[PDB]
Amino acid sequence: SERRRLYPPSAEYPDLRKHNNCMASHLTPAVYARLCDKTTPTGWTLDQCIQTGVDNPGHPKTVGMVAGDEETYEVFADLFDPVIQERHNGYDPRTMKHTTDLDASKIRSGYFDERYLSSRVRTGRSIRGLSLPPACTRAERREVERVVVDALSGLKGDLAGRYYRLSEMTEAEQQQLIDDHFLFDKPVSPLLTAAGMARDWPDARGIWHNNEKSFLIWVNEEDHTRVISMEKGGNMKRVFERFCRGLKEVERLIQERGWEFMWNERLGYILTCPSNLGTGLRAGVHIPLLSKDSRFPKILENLRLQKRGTDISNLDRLGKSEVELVQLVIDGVNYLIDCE
Amino acid sequence: SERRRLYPPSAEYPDLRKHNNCMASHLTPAVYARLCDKTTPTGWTLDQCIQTGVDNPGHPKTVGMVAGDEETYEVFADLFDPVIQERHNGYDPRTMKHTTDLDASKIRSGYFDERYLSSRVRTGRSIRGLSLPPACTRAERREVERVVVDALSGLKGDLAGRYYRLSEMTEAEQQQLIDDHFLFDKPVSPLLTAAGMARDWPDARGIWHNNEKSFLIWVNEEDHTRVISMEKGGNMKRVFERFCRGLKEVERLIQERGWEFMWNERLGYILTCPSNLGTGLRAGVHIPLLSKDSRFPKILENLRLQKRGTDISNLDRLGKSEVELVQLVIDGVNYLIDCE
Amino acid sequence: SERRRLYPPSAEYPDLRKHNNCMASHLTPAVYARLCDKTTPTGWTLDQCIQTGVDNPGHPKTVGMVAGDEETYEVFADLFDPVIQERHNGYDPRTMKHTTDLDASKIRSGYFDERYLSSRVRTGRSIRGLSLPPACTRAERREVERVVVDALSGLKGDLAGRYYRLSEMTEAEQQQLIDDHFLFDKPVSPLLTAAGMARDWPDARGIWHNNEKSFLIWVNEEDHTRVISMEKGGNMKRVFERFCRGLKEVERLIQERGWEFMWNERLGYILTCPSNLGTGLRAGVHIPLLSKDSRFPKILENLRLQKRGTDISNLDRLGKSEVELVQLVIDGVNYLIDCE
Amino acid sequence: SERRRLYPPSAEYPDLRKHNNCMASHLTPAVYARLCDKTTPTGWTLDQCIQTGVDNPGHPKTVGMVAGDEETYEVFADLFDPVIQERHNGYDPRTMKHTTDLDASKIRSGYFDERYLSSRVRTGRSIRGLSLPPACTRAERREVERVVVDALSGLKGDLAGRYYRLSEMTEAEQQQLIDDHFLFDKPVSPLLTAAGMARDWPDARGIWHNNEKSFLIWVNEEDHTRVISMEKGGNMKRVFERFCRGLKEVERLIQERGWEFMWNERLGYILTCPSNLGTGLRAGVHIPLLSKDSRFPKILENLRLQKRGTDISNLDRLGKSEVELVQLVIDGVNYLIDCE
Amino acid sequence: SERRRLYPPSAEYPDLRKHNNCMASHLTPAVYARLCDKTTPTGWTLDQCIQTGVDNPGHPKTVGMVAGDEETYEVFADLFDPVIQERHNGYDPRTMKHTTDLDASKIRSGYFDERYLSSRVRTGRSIRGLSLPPACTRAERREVERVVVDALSGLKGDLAGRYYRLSEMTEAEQQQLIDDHFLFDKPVSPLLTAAGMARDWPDARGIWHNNEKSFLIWVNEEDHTRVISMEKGGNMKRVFERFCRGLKEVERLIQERGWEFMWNERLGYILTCPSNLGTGLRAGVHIPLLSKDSRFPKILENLRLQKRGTDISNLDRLGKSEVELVQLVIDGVNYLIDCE
Amino acid sequence: SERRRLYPPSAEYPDLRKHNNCMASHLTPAVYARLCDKTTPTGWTLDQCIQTGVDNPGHPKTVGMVAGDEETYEVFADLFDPVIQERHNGYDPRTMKHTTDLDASKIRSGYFDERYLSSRVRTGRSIRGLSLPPACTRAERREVERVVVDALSGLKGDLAGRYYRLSEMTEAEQQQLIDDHFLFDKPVSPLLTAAGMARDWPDARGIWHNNEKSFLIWVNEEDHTRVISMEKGGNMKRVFERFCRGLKEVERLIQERGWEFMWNERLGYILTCPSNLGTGLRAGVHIPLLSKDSRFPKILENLRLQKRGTDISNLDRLGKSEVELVQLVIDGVNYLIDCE
Repeated sequence: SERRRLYPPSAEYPDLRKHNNCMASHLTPAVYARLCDKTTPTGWTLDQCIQTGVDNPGHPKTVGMVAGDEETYEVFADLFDPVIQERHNGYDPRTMKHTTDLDASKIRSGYFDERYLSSRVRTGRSIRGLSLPPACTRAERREVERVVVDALSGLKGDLAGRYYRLSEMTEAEQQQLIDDHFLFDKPVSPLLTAAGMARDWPDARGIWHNNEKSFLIWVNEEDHTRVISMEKGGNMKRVFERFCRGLKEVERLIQERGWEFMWNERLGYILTCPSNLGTGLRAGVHIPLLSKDSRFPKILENLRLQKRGTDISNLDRLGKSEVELVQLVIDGVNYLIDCE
Repeated sequence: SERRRLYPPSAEYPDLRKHNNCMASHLTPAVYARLCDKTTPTGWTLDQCIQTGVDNPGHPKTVGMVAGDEETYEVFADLFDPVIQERHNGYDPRTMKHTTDLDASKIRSGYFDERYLSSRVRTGRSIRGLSLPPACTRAERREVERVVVDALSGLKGDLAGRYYRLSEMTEAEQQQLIDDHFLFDKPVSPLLTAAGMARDWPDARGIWHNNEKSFLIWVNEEDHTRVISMEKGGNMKRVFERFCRGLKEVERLIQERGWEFMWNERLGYILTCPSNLGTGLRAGVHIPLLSKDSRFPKILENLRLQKRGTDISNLDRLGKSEVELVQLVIDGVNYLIDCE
Repeated sequence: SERRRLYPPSAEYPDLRKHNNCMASHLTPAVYARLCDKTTPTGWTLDQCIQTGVDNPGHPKTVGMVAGDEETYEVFADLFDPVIQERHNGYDPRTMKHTTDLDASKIRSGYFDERYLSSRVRTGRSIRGLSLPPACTRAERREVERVVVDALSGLKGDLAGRYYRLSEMTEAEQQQLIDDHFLFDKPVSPLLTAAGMARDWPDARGIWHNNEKSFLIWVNEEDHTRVISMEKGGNMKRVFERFCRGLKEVERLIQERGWEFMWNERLGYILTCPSNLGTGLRAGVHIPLLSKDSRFPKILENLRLQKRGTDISNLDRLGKSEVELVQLVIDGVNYLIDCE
Repeated sequence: SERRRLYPPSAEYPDLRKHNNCMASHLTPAVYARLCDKTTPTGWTLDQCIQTGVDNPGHPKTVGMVAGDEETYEVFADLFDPVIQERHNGYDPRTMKHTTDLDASKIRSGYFDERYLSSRVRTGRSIRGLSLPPACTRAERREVERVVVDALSGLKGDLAGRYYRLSEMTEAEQQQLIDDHFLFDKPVSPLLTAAGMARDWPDARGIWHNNEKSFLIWVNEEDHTRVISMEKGGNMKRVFERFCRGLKEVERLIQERGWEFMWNERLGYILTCPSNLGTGLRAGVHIPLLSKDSRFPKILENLRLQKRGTDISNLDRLGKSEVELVQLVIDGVNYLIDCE
Repeated sequence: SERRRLYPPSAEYPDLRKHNNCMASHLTPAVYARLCDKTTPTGWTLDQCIQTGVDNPGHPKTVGMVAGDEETYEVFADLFDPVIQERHNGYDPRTMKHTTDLDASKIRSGYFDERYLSSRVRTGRSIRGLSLPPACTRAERREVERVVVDALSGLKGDLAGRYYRLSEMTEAEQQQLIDDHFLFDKPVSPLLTAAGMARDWPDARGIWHNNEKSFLIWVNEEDHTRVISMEKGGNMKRVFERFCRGLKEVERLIQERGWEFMWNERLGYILTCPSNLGTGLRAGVHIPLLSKDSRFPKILENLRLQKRGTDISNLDRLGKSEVELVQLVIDGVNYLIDCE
Repeated sequence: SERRRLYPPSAEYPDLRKHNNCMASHLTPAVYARLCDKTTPTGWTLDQCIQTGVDNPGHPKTVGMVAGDEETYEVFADLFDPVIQERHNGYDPRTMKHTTDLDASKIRSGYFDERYLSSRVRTGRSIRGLSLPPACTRAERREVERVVVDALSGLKGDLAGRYYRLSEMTEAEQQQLIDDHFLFDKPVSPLLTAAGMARDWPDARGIWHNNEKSFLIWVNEEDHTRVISMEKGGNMKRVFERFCRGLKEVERLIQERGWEFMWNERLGYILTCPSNLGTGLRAGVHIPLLSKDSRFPKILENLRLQKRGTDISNLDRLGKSEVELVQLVIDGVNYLIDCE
């Protein structure tokens, strides 16, 4: 009968009395009740979005939310928008627009001292029309892999390379490349296992790298693609130039076959983790007189510069362009080399 | 979304831990879970059937079920069939068939001593295609009243009479006729108010009686119709003859306009209360040396005779015909007049 | 447009070229293509059933299947039936029926030497109408917890006890009871984490135990309930008697409120893991001259007896009744005490 | 809302207390209530079937029923079958099958005296896939006309002729041909105007006749087609031979383009009036010593011979073949010529 | 199940890496993905529109697109509009409107030297409500033929003529009239065959011409109709006058029976090929001192004049009216006769 | 409105008055009207099946039908079954079953004289779950190509080879391989072009051949696959052995990834052309004193042996096994070598 009553939405409300994250502080009963009936065309729902945060309370701050497809950020905008704004310290997606500028011809200077190890640029791209890793089926994941492999087969010159499937390579070489940061390990992190991003591992997961081992692409690990440009030394200019030309070539080759990267003006490039929205760029370096000092966290914070276990990196991804991302990093490290 | 979960049927199961009736002993969790999704074409559901029993626990035994239409007894047969069988001491509706025989020409003898007050025969009929009083709307109730009034307008001879609407007549004459048993009162019994049989009172409720005040019909009180033949004395033969000829005339006149009484072979005439199924007949008389004796309940029970506050009546309605009903009553009272 | 083509079912077929389990040997392309479109009324699908096996290849043998509700075993019978038959060494669900006999009055003898530690009997039950832990929502899990708690509140006498919620008890006492086998830990096993049985932990998960710490019930850990009867020594007679009376009382109390355990004649009591179907019983003891000998595995296998890290238990759950289960264990251990 | 109540079917029951038809005596409240909801795929309903009989009560006996398409006789079989059986004096459509035999090579003798005017054989056919005249739209009627005209354009030899549209020809020639029985008039009979068979007159109504004025076909007047073979004299042999060869040629030419006549084994050729079912044949002549005598109706009735205003025709159409129809007429008239 | 994933629209994107046409340069992945799901009410889709271009790459430039009905140009406007604008050198359908002026009374002068062979004016029309030749069924094509034939039967005077069906006439006369340009041939170009415009040939394809072979109509070859006015000499005045009066008469006669030509203000007369939109007019003549000269292509291009194998015709059909078309041709040829 | 009338099925009936094929003689108006509403799940209809025969009348006998998917032969069985029976001289699919026996270990003898050129064995296979070439989309065709290429990549030993895409190879080598029968040309045959089997050429069409040029596979030309085993000489045994082992290896490798060949017991291997059903095998040789004689066409007819332009082949495909096919050919040619 149609007279049977459904469970009220408040009966499904998560118990967040001991959680501390943006999801916990921005998921109110009104928002949960409003967004619980809604779903994306591919079937992604609010509970699947928030299951990561609910399962992992964390510590007093990760996002704990993922998107199943491109439409999610539009369907569940009332939930992601405050998180996107608070995580990126000011960027309101509804008000301001994001400008994408991958043209590296406008960079000024930038070269780290060789005494100071490896320079790395990383982004991530998703293929429009295919579900994101949290929601993708086996067929969609295989389609992503096929599209990426066929596109990368057309790379020529210094960008020529080979695709290495995880299922067909040994674990010893896998661990060796992981140590050399030329492979991604089986992600046992509960933050993504609860997200459903480790299903069917290692089917349709592989790596594509050029012969010089300087242009790295990770397929279906955390996003559809993870473009990495790496080099040893402090020649940030060459790394960024190769990164930009490789991204342009890859995009041209994917649109040759009719595929596009997910991208909108408001949010930029669409990725699974809302903290990776915008450009998804992470220009990093490996590099100790300014390690014991207690003012070093203060100056890195004031420089908009990120630091973690050895890995100097950035903070923002939305609002400011990729060239400005490296521009902040090179000048931020420039003020650090002088202090020695 | 379609992934929202409904309340499980066991969550709606009534609390019958302090109830004592056929509903309490025959409504098991399996039956309730099986029958809760089902509904009649007019929208009648199991909860509406059992609300009367749930609201009124009773005392250690009424039925506590009502039917909203004709299809109910077919849709919810798994619930009513054990109740119909236990209430009528053996009649299994699924196995045996009910035979209707209103032909009064096959009666033998029957006449009560004039010293021993008033003889009464009562049945009830429902018009096919219209919802029963528990589920009928205002339009359906008015349609029932119109059909009955137009049919009864064609009665001629000793059966000629007039229709008296309750809403257009005074309460004093109403109470007078109630005392003379020539009217039904505003039913304040909770066993039917909880059934929804007092809605919109007294709209579309009226009474039709002949000039001699011997043929009485009650409209929309407890069933669609309640045909009553009454006389003063012990001339049961004349009362039953008038009853049968009046029922035949009424049926012929209703089928002249295209309406039929609800009736099936398995259950007989369909009425709201399952205890009234079959023929719905109650041949009653008003009648004390056999009042103080404690064996009088025993002999009335052994005679298949029911006695209540001043009234001699019957027990069974299904399985045995209307002629047999009066046959049992006249012979049952015959063994009672001799004892004096 | 409806002229767009879906992905063929063979495009979603899992890559099982390295797996070694019942899933790998019984999931053929024909079966996968036939069962791909089907789904249970609650939305459970074949991919959700087989995700556990696909994600965890195992070693050369677990089942790798889970059920989302009661209808799964009927909807996906073509997949589970060969697995149920091969796992339980011969029991064909389609042909043979399962008989449930929890009456402990028919047990003959049974008493282990006190020199030989603890006796334990365990089963598991699921509440009909509510989804299984792999597919249950937060509301359904809370409903299960509420039903179990309200039922167990009515236990009286020796069976009287208290409910202890995991979310409201400290981790120190949790670990202490885990060591004493009076609690279940956060299940970090990848076999069930990939099944979705650790979602929203520890919401709606708790433990109910009597004052004497002999009747244990685990709520929403692996099944809806996990009834445990435990005692120190070798008096399996008392343990099984308490187990049977407690199960009878719990079933009566849940049926008072309108809830039933999932149960059908063909499969018995319905549980999430197909290896636990039938009775779900595991009568075990904790107990070394027969440890270094290499014939000890042979005699335990020939005795239909399962031995693991300290624990002596059984193998089968389907086809043979609970009384026969303990009878096998007591006689099996009896032949082991003599060898010393 | 879906809780609004429909009018009960008995509220739509026609008032037949003054009618005397086969419909009046065979339309009971049970049948009307059962058949009220049903409808043919083209939308024909029971009320449209019985409107002809209801509007024209008649005199104490026409059928008063029509069919809107081929499916009607199957959808409303419970209504038409008793009428078909009673009208055709015993032929039960449900049990008996109709055999069609248009082969005229098996006729024996047959020739009327030239002193005794005109010989006529008439049938009617309906094109499968197109609605009958009571229910046909303008497009369907035009399609019928186009199919018939294109088929008849292929007739060669003595069967060659021309199609004469009613709308494009004068009323004077129309009346002249009507008097000569070479045209059908504007049908003003209320027994078909109430049936909806005069809509859009004279659009798509025409007549096709051969040059010799011996093979006549009427299009869209009462049925889709009305094949008439006519000649002056008593040479019924030649008339029937021409009739049969013309029908065979017309059928072959319509199936050349992919059209078929409506025909089933149980009922034969499907026509609008149930009294015309089976063969639809009417072999008639125009022909006074046996006019004043009162025994003449008796001997025509005993001969299965029908006499009306000047005309000598048959009675039955179902159960007995076309050859037997003319055989009955020629022998019936033969016994009449001798009496002179 | 509805959880199965469809093929992403980019998986169906055509391989245009070798094609060179308006389809190749105007079909982007975004447009294809946006228009993939849309369809016309008759079922026409984008793939059916672009199949002609995809199957025939061409040479470095035809359109390669066809419309299945009138709604196509509205449903797939995002695809056809850039093509309509680029093909017709500037006419933007979205902004500018098309004015239809067939009135030939406004022509000034116009007469070619008899020494310089035949004058021809051609258009094409489609009947509203019937699918275009690429998408029309057999029934729709036959309906088009019937409507055109019935309309043309009413032409009187000089315009009186006869309809000649291709299927019922010999191939020798067909080839003779093709050589005399008084008939069309079976579509053998791969452009028409791949578009689906040769199905069921030659069913429902025919030709209508007046007795003088001066007013030609081609039915169901490339469009629903193709009106041709032809004469020998250079008296384009008479040819255009006859063309105008014939088109007016044909439109009036089709509108008498209730049919209309497809026509909207934005695009004009609707035809299958987008290059024929607007007026669909082609005023051509058959006509060598200006043949060997290399400046002749330059002057014909500068004169908006189109020259092909012997034939002198126009370029544009949208934006400028029919009278302007013939005015351009007569003045264009006038500047060519003087050069001799 | 829903009262609008559809075109009757007979209005869409093809004009077959000048056709001579199994389609013309077996498509009756009743069959066409019955099968016109039906459609396969992928949208294939009867008109698409019969368009090939309708467009190409042929000469007095090809089949003229194709199937769009596997379900077609079941959905339109009433049309294909008589044609399958008449084409294969007696095999009634509804009555008898087809047995598949590719085991070549049971062949006895078989070796043609080296003086007598090249021996060839050919079959064709379709991948279950993907539409046939007449109805396949671009995505389905690309999926077929991907599955076949990935399967054939696993071939090892003498069966190792390379895949050659048509779009990426030159026309000169294409024509050279066509002459050597190591490639299929652009099929310009109107029989298949009208079937829709040349759409998007040459997208997803390629050839796979081993290094020795003895094992040939044609992808997406006429069927999904066309397995060919070829060698020079009369060593039919080696050719058939290689053919059988290659087919077994290919089937095993496709079911490794989860794909199956279309195959049912009644019809055997499912292919587009009904004349290729069953085994689809054609054991051919290239081979003249028995060419001038007029008895030469007769003996091969008595040998169930087909002869065409230089080629010796077979007739039957259904009813008799692949081993029996070559057995008939080798013995049939054996009786031909002796005559010399």
